[PDB]
Amino acid sequence: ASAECVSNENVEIEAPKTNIWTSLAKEEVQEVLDLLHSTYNITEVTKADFFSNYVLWIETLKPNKTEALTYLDEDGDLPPRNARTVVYFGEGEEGYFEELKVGPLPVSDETTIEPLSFYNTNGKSKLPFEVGHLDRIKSAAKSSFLNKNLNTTIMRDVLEGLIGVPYEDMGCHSAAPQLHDPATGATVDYGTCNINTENDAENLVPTGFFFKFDMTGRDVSQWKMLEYIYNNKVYTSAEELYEAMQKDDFVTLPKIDVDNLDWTVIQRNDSAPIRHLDDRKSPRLVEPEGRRWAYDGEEEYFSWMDWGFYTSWSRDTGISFYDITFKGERIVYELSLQELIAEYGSDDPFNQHTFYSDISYGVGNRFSLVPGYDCPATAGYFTTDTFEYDEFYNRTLSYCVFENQEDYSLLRHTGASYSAITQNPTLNVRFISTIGNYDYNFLYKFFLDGTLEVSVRAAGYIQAGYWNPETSAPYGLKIHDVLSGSFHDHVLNYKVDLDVGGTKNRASKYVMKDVDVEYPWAPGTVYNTKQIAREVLEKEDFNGINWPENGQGILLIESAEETNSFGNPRAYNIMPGGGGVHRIVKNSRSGPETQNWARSNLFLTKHKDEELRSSTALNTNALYDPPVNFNAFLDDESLDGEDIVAWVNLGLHHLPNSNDLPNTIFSTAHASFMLTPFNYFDSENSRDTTQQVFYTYDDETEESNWEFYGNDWSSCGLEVPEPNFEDYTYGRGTR
Amino acid sequence: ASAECVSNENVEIEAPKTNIWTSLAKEEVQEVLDLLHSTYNITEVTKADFFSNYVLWIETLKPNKTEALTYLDEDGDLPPRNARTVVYFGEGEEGYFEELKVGPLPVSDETTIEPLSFYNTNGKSKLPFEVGHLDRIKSAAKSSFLNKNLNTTIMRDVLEGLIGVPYEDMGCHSAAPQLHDPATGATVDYGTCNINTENDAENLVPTGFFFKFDMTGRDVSQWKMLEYIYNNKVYTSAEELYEAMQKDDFVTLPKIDVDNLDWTVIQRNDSAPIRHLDDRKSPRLVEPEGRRWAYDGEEEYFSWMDWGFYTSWSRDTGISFYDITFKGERIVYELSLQELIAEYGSDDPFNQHTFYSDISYGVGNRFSLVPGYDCPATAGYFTTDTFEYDEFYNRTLSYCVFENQEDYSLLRHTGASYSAITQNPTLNVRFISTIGNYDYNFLYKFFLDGTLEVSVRAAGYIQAGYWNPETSAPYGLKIHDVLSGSFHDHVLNYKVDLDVGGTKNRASKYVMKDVDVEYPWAPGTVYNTKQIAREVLEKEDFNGINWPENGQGILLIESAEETNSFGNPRAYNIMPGGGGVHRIVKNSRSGPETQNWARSNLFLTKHKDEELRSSTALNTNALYDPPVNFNAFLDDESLDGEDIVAWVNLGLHHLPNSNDLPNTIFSTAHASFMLTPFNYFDSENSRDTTQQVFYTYDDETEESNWEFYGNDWSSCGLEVPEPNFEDYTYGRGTR
Ligand SMILES: *[C@@H]1O[C@H](CO)[C@@H](O[C@@H]2O[C@H](CO)[C@@H](O)[C@H](O)[C@H]2NC(C)=O)[C@H](O)[C@H]1NC(C)=O
Ligand SMILES: *[C@@H]1O[C@H](CO)[C@@H](O[C@@H]2O[C@H](CO)[C@@H](O)[C@H](O)[C@H]2NC(C)=O)[C@H](O)[C@H]1NC(C)=O
Ligand SMILES: *[C@@H]1O[C@H](CO)[C@@H](O)[C@H](O)[C@H]1NC(C)=O
Ligand SMILES: *[C@@H]1O[C@H](CO)[C@@H](O)[C@H](O)[C@H]1NC(C)=O
Ligand SMILES: *[C@@H]1O[C@H](CO)[C@@H](O)[C@H](O)[C@H]1NC(C)=O
Ligand SMILES: *[C@@H]1O[C@H](CO)[C@@H](O)[C@H](O)[C@H]1NC(C)=O
Ligand SMILES: *[C@@H]1O[C@H](CO)[C@@H](O)[C@H](O)[C@H]1NC(C)=O
Ligand SMILES: *[C@@H]1O[C@H](CO)[C@@H](O)[C@H](O)[C@H]1NC(C)=O
Ligand SMILES: *[C@@H]1O[C@H](CO)[C@@H](O)[C@H](O)[C@H]1NC(C)=O
Ligand SMILES: *[C@@H]1O[C@H](CO)[C@@H](O)[C@H](O)[C@H]1NC(C)=O
Ligand SMILES: [Ca+2]
Ligand SMILES: [Ca+2]
Ligand SMILES: [Ca+2]
Ligand SMILES: [Ca+2]
Ligand SMILES: [Cu+2]
Ligand SMILES: [Cu+2]
Repeated sequence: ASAECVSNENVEIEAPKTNIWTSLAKEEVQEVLDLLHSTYNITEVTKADFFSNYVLWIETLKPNKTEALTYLDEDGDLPPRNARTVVYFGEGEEGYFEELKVGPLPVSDETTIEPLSFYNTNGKSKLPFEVGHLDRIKSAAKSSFLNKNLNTTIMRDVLEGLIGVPYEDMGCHSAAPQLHDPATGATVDYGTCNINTENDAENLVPTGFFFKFDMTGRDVSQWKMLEYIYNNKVYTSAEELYEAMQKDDFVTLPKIDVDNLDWTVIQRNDSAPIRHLDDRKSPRLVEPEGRRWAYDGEEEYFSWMDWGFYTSWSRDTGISFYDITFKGERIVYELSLQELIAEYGSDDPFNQHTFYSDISYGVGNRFSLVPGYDCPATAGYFTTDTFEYDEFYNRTLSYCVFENQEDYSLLRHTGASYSAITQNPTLNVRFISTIGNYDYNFLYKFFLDGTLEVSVRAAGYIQAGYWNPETSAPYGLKIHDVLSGSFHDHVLNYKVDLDVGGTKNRASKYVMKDVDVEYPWAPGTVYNTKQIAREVLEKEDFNGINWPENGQGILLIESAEETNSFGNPRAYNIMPGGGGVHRIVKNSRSGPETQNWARSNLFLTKHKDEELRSSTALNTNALYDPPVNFNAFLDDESLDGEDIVAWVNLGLHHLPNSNDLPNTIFSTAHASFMLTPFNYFDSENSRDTTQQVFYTYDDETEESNWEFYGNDWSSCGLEVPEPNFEDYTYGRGTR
Repeated sequence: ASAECVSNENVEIEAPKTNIWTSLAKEEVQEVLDLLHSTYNITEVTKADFFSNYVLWIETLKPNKTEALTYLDEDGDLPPRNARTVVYFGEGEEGYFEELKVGPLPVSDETTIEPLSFYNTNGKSKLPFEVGHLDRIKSAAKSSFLNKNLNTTIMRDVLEGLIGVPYEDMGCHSAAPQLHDPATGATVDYGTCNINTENDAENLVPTGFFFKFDMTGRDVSQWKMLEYIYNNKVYTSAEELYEAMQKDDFVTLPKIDVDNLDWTVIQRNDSAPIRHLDDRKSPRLVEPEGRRWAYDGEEEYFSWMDWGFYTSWSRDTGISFYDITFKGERIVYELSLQELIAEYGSDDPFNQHTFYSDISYGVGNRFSLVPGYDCPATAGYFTTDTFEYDEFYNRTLSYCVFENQEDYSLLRHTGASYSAITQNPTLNVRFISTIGNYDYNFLYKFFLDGTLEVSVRAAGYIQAGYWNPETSAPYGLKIHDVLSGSFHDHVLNYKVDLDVGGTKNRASKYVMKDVDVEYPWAPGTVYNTKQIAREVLEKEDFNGINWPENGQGILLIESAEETNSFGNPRAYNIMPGGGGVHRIVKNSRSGPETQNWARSNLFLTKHKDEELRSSTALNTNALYDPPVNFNAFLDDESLDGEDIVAWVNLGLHHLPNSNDLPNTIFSTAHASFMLTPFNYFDSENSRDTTQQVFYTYDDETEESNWEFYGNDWSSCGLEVPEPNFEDYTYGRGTR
């Protein structure tokens, strides 16, 4: 019956400047790859080995900050357009990966190729083979080596006898990182076997069969199996284990029931009854009058309710944000996820040697978002791209942008014959990175007042461990017949380059404490009360900062000189949400210097172009001398009136239980922090939105009045649209 | 063009049992009131004074637990229907309020009236006048007394001279609680004046003029002003202050600019430009196939996706939940907010003496919800009632129930040529209590797997303080010309009577720690790793529990006897969210024994019917001997295999800044906790929902398949309905 709601089309805009942080165009990558091929003897990755040279990566080397700001704020020149490339060189006496700068682009006679190392605290462009990237070539070699050893007549018999299925029915693989010893030069690695499945559930059927091997050097004929480990006993050869197994006293631990694996299946059971009313569609968010954010498609610049920002995408980390402005002023120069680790504790030599660096695998080289489900149907989707091993990957549905209506209002008050309520619509930018078993859901949520919330939720299949009743209990709960929910930490680092009221800032904390005082108006009477005291964080602190006990503090990044009208420094408060935790372990043999940012909740440093990133894709196996040692940034420099960067961590101490099988859920695996204005303005700045109501009641007449500021709530008809399911296809990008 | 979405009607059901916790029917109240009138000499409140007898309150006295459970679970008899009443008796030599039980009901010859005290730990049914409730009669007496003193010729002159406006233009009022001294019997109180406004913004214009009076006893002619306090100086009489003001050296502090108060106005400034695209309506939640939760209107019993529960309403606290079940098993007998405090720290004698008990004022006797804004347009609304001072109040739109679509999925995984994603619809029960200046938004959010989240958000006008540059800085920021953002704690207590796998439970924690160990598979090699250790909380601990540093623990309520299939006790995890904070102050002269639950994050006690509630509406002024001293519950009783209650706190340390003017916002003033299954089942239990997708792709054919389990996402038309605005009228209930 009702008239149709008033439709409006999506709005596109022109960015104020070009996106100087954007990924390389296909043509730029091609020119660089061509130049690499004409400069060096380059072999195609599919034909390469440890003695070839081949190209791994080619991506944008982002501009330095000062040149970026000059361009953005002072009509300066476009910064130089350069590529970072990573090439493996095996032609020489020793193999190594080298980072090289190729630029400027487009390729011309001005273009040079030079060693690139300025952002590496270790000062090196070359990463030695022994601590090299676990790339396609090294992975294939390790796989071939494991097969060579595990598929002999003897080992086939040992594996089947212990595990209960033949070798064809399991998959053997290695722990990460590898373990290189700089003192002796040896490189060893542990591994395990899991039952093969058709539903990606291998991590739920680990067999408890382990091994250790020596993979030192580029000649694989010299690699050797060192140990087989089973039921906490060590065997130095296949033969020794085989013989042990023939003895009457040999103990074989309970085997996995591979005929009953329904408990690992995620999707719906066709025999399961529907809950009452679940035969009705769940609620849907709709936009009655169309989309309320705008964008420039060519420059990936976004605008929504006085916020602006550009996005950028990398293979290592996924999305990044640059030049985030609110009401025309920059609040954050760069906001960028840097690293995510997963560090296991266990009784067994596979999980106890697991300390993943997810950027080493790649966070930005995964799968598309599923419309309607991973993001609401009203989302818009964006394509990004990467380059790896000879192929340029186009990734559609890479990230999404949507306006939510939060289910609580932004503010309200009822009094004095009126009610004033302001709605809480938010802009949301999401991407989801499924890295093997885990699914990481990243969200950036912007609010009308100038507040931004950064969050992550995790789900997917856990990396469980075999349950041995004699030894597994201190490290996990028994969650299935022979399965432990191995204990681990997830920790993520974010580079938060706040520039509050300019680049020159101070960091301070309001410390809250109870104190005994006497007041002039009650002489002699002691009162126990509470006070605040502002403390300036004067210099970089090696210990970092941990959130105060009982929440007794507020952490601010202040403008050094700008104040509001009441004399307060303009500031933003870094407010922790859930997941304000850091690593429990302090001294890991699997990460001695490779992830040193993960030991406190947050760190504050002086901004430097050479301190670009807190980890690298090349860090994980370089245990003692990684390209970036985060601790090198902490060298007691003044932060008092300086360009400051906050490196903020979110984390989870995950101890999986029944509520993680078959999968972990996103609702209770959540971490977040907010950046909220604190004396940044003279008042709270959502007041100008039209998405609010002002209700008044007239005491004489007994007449109500409703002011909706141009929003007509009358019933109207709308089409609830089918999501773009057709745009989703399985896979990690189009090559 | 698209066909219309398939509509369905709201579903109503019959509760399995009657709501034995429900508020008294009007007829029940009438019968009790009539019986009180025939038993005692009762005066009508509008004609009463300190020497009259009059009725304050009449409400349901809820059943004891064992009798309730016999009725619910074993087809036992309905528990006795009883009223708790509170009557002021002034006819004697000393005045007191007395609690009286009237029952059973309906009124018959079986009905008696008896002193009621079993839930008061002090063992008394009588509250002495000096520590009495701040009721209509006492408020009136205090108001008259203040006018009699502040409106003399001399004080009119003093007030106008110091404040800059005449007496008619300000309002003077008293700090809460009052200050009764048991040793001498004296009762005193502080107070201040605020500028009158037309928009209920008095709290933003405190004058810095203070006073102190003695209000001991029932003869107001003996009450007397003790002090006037201004600029931190004390005057013992109006004359003394008047004389000082005439001297040349008298310092008058800066006055409020009463002609420029636009900064206190909440609603939109009509001259503000609209932000880009804010002339489009913000997004709306819609239900394409109708509502998916059901209820019994007569019994206030609710059903959604295998959850069931009953609600109850009280003047003191608002909503409570009883008999919360999931998949046919009770997990929580009673979930009830118990108290909310707001405790201020200040340099001044008004704010420093402010320690509000919100249940003393009433959390459940406030205003209706505003449709569409306070709750989404798809919400259903419920009417509740209370009785106070001769009047039965019917409160429509008292609470709302709605299904949200959260903007992130419940779980997902992509791998092995499939993607499986489960949506996250939640049931939400909300009420909002606006108590003078503050607006408290309470939300109860139920998830598909059996998790429940309890949260609060706060907004409204802060109780600010006059800014004296000489003394105010340790207690607040200067947020307007003569205004301080007075530091305060908000703390809320919730009674969480979990009964996990029966009433007989244990409480435990998994403690997480780093440890150095050696493993059998690598003799002599030390590893720094991490472990969990389960510790049973054997006995009640006076210190309560504070959440562990760096989050290194999981707190569980376990069934004492029931386990899942893998030997683990069935449990629920009490998971803190934001706002896991308790009072900073330890020893307040304004709450010595009245709020003893607020000093730690959580307490575990043995369930007792006599330990019904952790505070009472009668606690606030009874500083040393309140009806309930929570510490009485903590007497070292075993909890090892007992009915346990968790008293869980949520809080905020609020240091208002610019982002709180003109009002605090709900987005960043948030606290929550969750109750989540932990080995409660053998697996995660959302898997039977139909609100999920299973996408598969075949690598041979390149064909995709989408399984939506009966949910048709094809575009369809619906009407976006106008909220029931017509049901909203201003006011605190219909009398
Ligand atoms: C961005 O800044 C970095 C750090 O200042 C520059 O790094 C220098 O690079 C040159 C050659 O490229 C080296 O000789 C210097 O030793 C580097 N300095 C440091 C501190 O390591 C880098 O060149 C800058 N990038 C651009 C595009 O100008
Ligand atoms: C609910 O249980 C309480 C606690 O057992 C009962 O309180 C007893 O009440 C009687 C008289 O009412 C007193 O003699 C006892 O001393 C009380 N016991 C305690 C421990 O205080 C209360 O009566 C019960 N309520 C109902 C409706 O039966
Ligand atoms: C280029 O490298 C390949 C791979 O090792 C090698 O076979 C070949 O000898 C090299 N060719 C030249 C020009 O040296
Ligand atoms: C393993 O050995 C078996 C039997 O000897 C053989 O059939 C199979 O091809 C081998 N597998 C691999 C991957 O080499
Ligand atoms: C479906 O449910 C039935 C009944 O419990 C069970 O036997 C079977 O294992 C389930 N199948 C799957 C794939 O979960
Ligand atoms: C990548 O996808 C985008 C948008 O889906 C498209 O416009 C662009 O042409 C694609 N690039 C290539 C090289 O196919
Ligand atoms: C009834 O109470 C009123 C008010 O206190 C009082 O005036 C009157 O004396 C009372 N009647 C009796 C019999 O005490
Ligand atoms: C205060 O006194 C003034 C003048 O003496 C009078 O006009 C006014 O009504 C009084 N206010 C009250 C509340 O009695
Ligand atoms: C409305 O905006 C104008 C222009 O900035 C300002 O002068 C005035 O104070 C505002 N009024 C209110 C009620 O906020
Ligand atoms: C209270 O309000 C409800 C719903 O509006 C109504 O059904 C009921 O009759 C009212 N009760 C009284 C006593 O008016
Ligand atoms: Ca900065
Ligand atoms: Ca430094
Ligand atoms: Ca219990
Ligand atoms: Ca006890
Ligand atoms: Cu995990
Ligand atoms: Cu507050």
